[PDB]
Parts: sequence; structure tokens; C-alpha cells
Amino acid sequence: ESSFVEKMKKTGRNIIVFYGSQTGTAEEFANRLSKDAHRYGMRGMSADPEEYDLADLSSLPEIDKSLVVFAMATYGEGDPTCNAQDFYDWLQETDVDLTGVKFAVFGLGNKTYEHFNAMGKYVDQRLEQLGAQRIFELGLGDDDGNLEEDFITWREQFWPAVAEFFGVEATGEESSIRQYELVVHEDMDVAKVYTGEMGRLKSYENQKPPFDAKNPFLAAVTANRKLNQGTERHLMHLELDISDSKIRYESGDHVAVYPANDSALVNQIGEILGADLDVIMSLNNLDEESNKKHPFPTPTTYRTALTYYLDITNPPRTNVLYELAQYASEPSEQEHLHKMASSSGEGKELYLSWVVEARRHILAILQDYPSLRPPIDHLLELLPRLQARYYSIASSSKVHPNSVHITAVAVEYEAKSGRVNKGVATSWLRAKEPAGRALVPMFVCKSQFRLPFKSTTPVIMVGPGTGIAPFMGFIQERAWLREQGKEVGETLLYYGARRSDEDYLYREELARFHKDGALTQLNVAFSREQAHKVYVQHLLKRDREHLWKLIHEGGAHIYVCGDARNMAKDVQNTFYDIVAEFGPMEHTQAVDYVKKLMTKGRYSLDVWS
Ligand SMILES: Cc1cc2nc3c(=O)[nH]c(=O)nc-3n(C[C@H](O)[C@H](O)[C@H](O)COP(=O)(O)OP(=O)(O)OC[C@H]3O[C@@H](n4cnc5c(N)ncnc54)[C@H](O)[C@@H]3O)c2cc1C
Ligand SMILES: Cc1cc2nc3c(=O)[nH]c(=O)nc-3n(C[C@H](O)[C@H](O)[C@H](O)COP(=O)(O)O)c2cc1C
Repeated sequence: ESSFVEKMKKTGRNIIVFYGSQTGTAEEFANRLSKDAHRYGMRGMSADPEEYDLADLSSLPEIDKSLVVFAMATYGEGDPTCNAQDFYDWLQETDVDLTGVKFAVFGLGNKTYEHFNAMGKYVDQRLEQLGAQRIFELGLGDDDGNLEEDFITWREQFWPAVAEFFGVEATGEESSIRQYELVVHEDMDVAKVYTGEMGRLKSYENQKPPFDAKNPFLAAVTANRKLNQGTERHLMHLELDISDSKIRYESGDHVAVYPANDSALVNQIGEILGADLDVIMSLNNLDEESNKKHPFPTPTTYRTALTYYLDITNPPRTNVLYELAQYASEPSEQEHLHKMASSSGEGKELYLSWVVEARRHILAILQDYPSLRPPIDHLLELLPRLQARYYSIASSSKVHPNSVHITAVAVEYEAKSGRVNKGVATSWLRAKEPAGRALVPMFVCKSQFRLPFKSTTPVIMVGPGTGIAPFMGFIQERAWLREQGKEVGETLLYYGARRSDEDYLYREELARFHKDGALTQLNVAFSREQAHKVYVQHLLKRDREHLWKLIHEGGAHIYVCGDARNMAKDVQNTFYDIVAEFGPMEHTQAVDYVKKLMTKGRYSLDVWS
């Protein structure tokens, strides 16, 4: 029954939709597709592949008229989402015969990235190779345009093709309107109420391994200090105690945390809607046959839902604004909301500008449209789930097996909406003061940002500002290896900053590593000081000769990390120029050479946006 197949049989499901999602876009699509099954007299369920063994696809043919659908997002360099990692690894190893398996894939991607929808394309071609039968063309959603309409366009052709394949047709029955109904609990034991846990009730208090996305380990914050000298920004370094969790990690991996929305913002929303946030309740699916019993962990209070389970800071979706329109008592306001939710060009234009680019959130919409008074229960099923935030672990498990370090800048800005916005996780992390204990629900997500297999292999690290994070772990580890008597190749760091007196992160630590010979070269650039701005790509260019040697003769591995995609672009272009000059070779040939390094695993990236 731990098999998704047996799980399906239990509830008479013939359609299962797996989601490879990291920020919830794919998950929601899977939820919608699963729900769609019903409009055709069939039954589906959405599912997190991480919770199952996809090799069980082999038993799916046991279910008559069964179909498996995949909504998969592609991340850094074509890599899968954290929750789809095991499925991806398995697909590459397996040679199982999937004859009799019917599938369809909808990929979530973005054309501006080099590996557009790589995950979607991989899963679709791989399943066919294994012998499964494609029932509908691969969908290629592009978030650089309008992912929603791509999904809608695919979906509208998908269902008729599936209904036809399985012999059914639309029922054309009631639309439903709302997906959940409100059930208040006048009296209820405190023991039955969720207080912020993600998986099993009281799983936060009764910490029991193994710990992962659905069972986060509450790590104690043992250190939380200010890294920068300035006052205009707040860069911080934190250390999370993972002792006794059995959680394993390596330099280059990521640590995800489930934050808590600002208590004051939660209060405001409750107040503007005139509701008692301390009311305990449950939202139950109107359709008793749906597998999605509740929108989030219930029973729980409105306060807890808004604080731990819901996204109340990002721009509300167009469908949310459409639904909200019916609650605006003022015509002009109702109409404005519809125009913003519409597909017209003016409508899209307005939404893009006034909602998205101005970074307005659910509270702002509520204040901006005072005639808008929706019941809080209906609002909660319209809001998206609060997502975990990922950070590059800045420590080496070889040196800190029981502690995971984080390096991050606190997010705070004046939005064009005229309000000040606060990053959800960084504001929450910033307030976590060591010593009861300040606990951070977290889990580790493996990455492929790994130090070379052989210690002798040279290492080149490029990263500006906070992008230095994973490299503190790398340097910690390389230094450790030297102490252990190993033969370690050169270790070079090309770091960029604004000012050495504003934000020159880890000065002391780097100086010590360099003095010990752990850090072969320490190259630092400051971009904000006089018209003459120096960036990391300039540091690389000034060191063209030595870098070419390490790359062409030394077999060095390259690593780039930072929050700016254009930074990675400029760094990459700089390496193209170095290869072109020292090969020597034509630019076009230099490009191929660098990309080859990437496919050969010698040029890794970790860009956060
Ligand atoms: C694999 C991976 C690794 C990462 N590693 C790190 C790391 O080591 N360190 C680190 O600091 N971060 C890292 N990030 C970024 C991190 O996940 C968080 O997004 C970031 O810390 C802010 O989260 P928040 O919850 O505080 O902000 P949120 O509340 O989620 O807000 C962030 C959003 O606000 C908007 N925004 C921000 N500033 C502005 C502005 N001036 N104007 C308009 N809109 C704005 C953007 O749309 C942005 O997406 C990583 C991301 C990924 C995907
Ligand atoms: C750090 C990061 C890296 C990404 N890398 C790629 C990529 O290589 N290729 C691609 O097609 N889309 C890429 N995308 C776009 C996502 O696939 C797209 O935004 C998707 O919708 C996110 O879905 P989710 O919310 O279900 O994770 C990336 C997005 C982020 C945030």
C-alpha cells in the first residue's frame, strides 16, 4: 500500500499525476489535472514522486484504463526539482520494460535558460524508450511568456485526447464554484489541532527520523551574526544544529527551510476581513471522492494557516483576482478586478504593471479595494501554499558534520505599490536569536555542485557577494584534506563585492585559509567605488594565462555561484574569450569547448534566480 499503484486501487483511482515542483507551480497544475479527471467520469490523484518508488510504474498496467501524467519543472542547468531527484536518478539507471504503461508529460520551463524544459523532455523521451505509450504530446510551458495559458492550451487538447483514448466524455455537470466547505469546531482538544507542522500531527514536537521535505528536522540556531560592516543592508551568517538528526550533507548541497509569515501582517489580514483568527476549523473537499481532502493541514486555526501554510506575500494570481471580484460591492472596483484578471491585452498589461511589477500582495489588494469583503474561509482555499526557501550550505560536513551554515542577505525593499515589502524567510531567519531555543524546520536537498572526485584536481571558484556561500564549505573541506595528509590541487577564489568596508564577507576566515595555503589564490574585486568598477569576470581576465593552464593542462573544475544570471553570463563569456585567445581558436570553437567542459562535469553552476 506504500506503492502508489496499490494506493490508487484502494481509492479507485485510474489516473495519477506526479509533480516535480520546487516553488509549487507544477504542484498546482497536477492538482488541477487530477481534479479534471472527474469532469470525464474518471478519478485521479496528484502525487509527490519523492514519497513513492517510481519503479512501481511497472505495476500500473494492473489498473484498467490507467494513466500516469507528469508535471515537471526544470531547474539549474536542466536539473530536476529536489522532489524529483530520486525519480530522475532511477530513470537513468533503470532498463525496466514499461509496456502497457500510458503517459503524458507537461514540462514547466523558461526559454531564456539554456536547457529549456530539459526535465520535461527527458522524462517524456525516457518513458517511451522504456516501452511506455505516449497518449498525448509533451507540453512545453514557457514561464518567460505566459506559463498559465500554455498550461491551459495544453490542457484543453489533453482531456479530449484522453477521454477519446479511454472511451469517455465530459459529464457537463455542476461547476461546483468552491472546492472546500467550512467546518468550525466550537470545542476541540488542543491535541488534534495542527500548529504549523507540515506532515504528521505533532511531528514538530515529536521529532522522529528520517527527516525530509514532509518531515523537516527542527534545527536549533546556534549562531546568527551580522556579516557586513555597513547599515544599509543586512547580510547574515547562521549555524543550524542538526545533531542527532542523522541528516547527511556535503559541500555544495542546499538546505531548505519552512518559514513563518510576519505575525503583524497576518493580524492585519484578519482584521481587514473582520475575522477571529483564533477560530479552529477545517476546510473539507465538497467532493467526497477527491483525494485532496483539505487544502492544507487541518484542523488548525486561521492564524496558523496564514502563518505557516499560505503564501500571502507574492502577487496574487489572476484567477484569485477573478474569484475575488464577486465580493467587491462597488461596481468600479469589481470591474477593475475583472479587467486585471482578463486575457485582454489591456487586462494583461494592467496586471503585469499594477500587481506583479508593483509587487502588491493579498493584503494590499484588500486595502486598495475596500468594497472587497470575501469570507476568510473562501480566501484561504484561493491562496497558494507557502513554499520552502533554499540556501547554499556554507560549511563542509567533513568539518561540521552536525551543523549546517547559511549565508544570506535580508530581503527588504520599497515596492512600486508604495509599500515596504519584507522577504518571508530572511526576515524570519534574522529574528532567530540563539537562546527557549530558536528552531528552524529544515531538510537537505542534494545538488550536483560537488568538489572533484580526486583531491588533486584543481578548483576554480567564482562568486560575488553571497554567492561565496558554497565556497566557504569547499575551502573548509580542501583545507581539511590538506590537514589529513592528502594531496590537494590548487584552490582559487575569485570573489566580488561592493566595498571592503561595506560588505567584504568572511575576511578573517579567508585570510587564515590563504595564510595556511588552503586557499592558493584569493582574488577580490570591489564594484562600487569610483566610476572604475571591477567585477569577478575582470579578475578572471587578469588571470587568463594561469587559468588556461589549470583548465587545459591541469584539468581544473570550474564553479560559479551567485544570485545574478547576468553575472554567470558575463563569467561564461569571459571564459569563452580566454579559451579563444589561448587555444587559440575561433570564438565559435571556444564556445563549444566551454560547453563541453560543462557536459564533462568540469563547469558547474549554482545561480539562485
Ligand atoms: C538552489 C537555490 C539556492 C539559494 N541559495 C541562497 C543563499 O545561499 N543565500 C541567499 O541569500 N539566498 C539564496 N537563494 C535565494 C533564497 O532561496 C531566497 O529566495 C531569498 O533568501 C529570499 O527569500 P525570502 O523568503 O526572504 O523572500 P521572499 O519573501 O520570497 O521574496 C523574494 C522575492 O521578492 C522579490 N524582490 C526582492 N527584492 C526586490 C526588489 N528590490 N524589487 C522588487 N521585487 C524584489 C522577487 O520577486 C523575489 O523573488 C537560493 C535560491 C535557490 C533556488
Ligand atoms: C534557480 C532557477 C533555475 C531554473 N532553471 C531552468 C532551466 O534550466 N530551464 C528551464 O526551462 N526553466 C528553468 N527555470 C524555470 C522554472 O522551470 C519555471 O519557473 C517553473 O515554472 C518553476 O516551477 P515550480 O514552481 O513547480 O518549481 C528555473 C527557475 C529557477 C527559479
